[PDB]
Amino acid sequence: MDAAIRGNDVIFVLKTIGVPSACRQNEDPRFVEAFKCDELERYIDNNPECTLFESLRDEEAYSIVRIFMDVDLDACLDEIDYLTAIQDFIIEVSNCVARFAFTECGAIHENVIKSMRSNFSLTKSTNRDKTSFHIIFLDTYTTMDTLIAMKRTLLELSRSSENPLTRSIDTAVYRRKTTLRVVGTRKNPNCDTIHVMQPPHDNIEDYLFTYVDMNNNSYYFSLQ
Ligand SMILES: [Mg+2]
Ligand SMILES: [Mg+2]
Repeated sequence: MDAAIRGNDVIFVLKTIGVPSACRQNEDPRFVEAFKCDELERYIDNNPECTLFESLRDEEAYSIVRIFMDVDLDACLDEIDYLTAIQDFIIEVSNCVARFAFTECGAIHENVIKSMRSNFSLTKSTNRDKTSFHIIFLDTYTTMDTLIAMKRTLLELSRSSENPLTRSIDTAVYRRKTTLRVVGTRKNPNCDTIHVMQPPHDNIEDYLFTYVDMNNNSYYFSLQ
């Protein structure tokens, strides 16, 4: 933990793709709402058609986030290839982030490796025609500007890798005002596929990239 780094338990969600700036700013409940996690879980239960997108509420004021990736393989994998690819993916992505943190962020390389590999949540999209998931490194924190600075590094990783999952990292998600679709909710009123939670993580806070509650196991770094 660190005095200079405070947490966040207020989750800001957009209720559709492409919300105006004016509607985010005025927080029109038709388009956006801030929730505690228990409120968010209840809202999802009570709104079975919802399409929810987590976003930083005021990233000029506060932009601490968990490292996350949106993996977009528009192809099907054999089950065993997928399991092997996930494990190799974790190694490749953690090595890549740890090197960037070490050289660009004054970070402790082994703490990035350990925090990333030891605890992460995985979703699985129900679309069986592809291999889509979101990953949250629950205990590895940074700033959104650091993720933006790391965008080309991840792009180059996705180009050099032989791993089909690493190759499918969607680096366009690292940008200002970005969104991550909330697990269990739909993308749009016309597509009914969802991401489901995966063991061993079954609480919604484990699937949110703006939920920040560090403990001494947590590790934080940012651009130096
Ligand atoms: Mg995706
Ligand atoms: Mg994507």
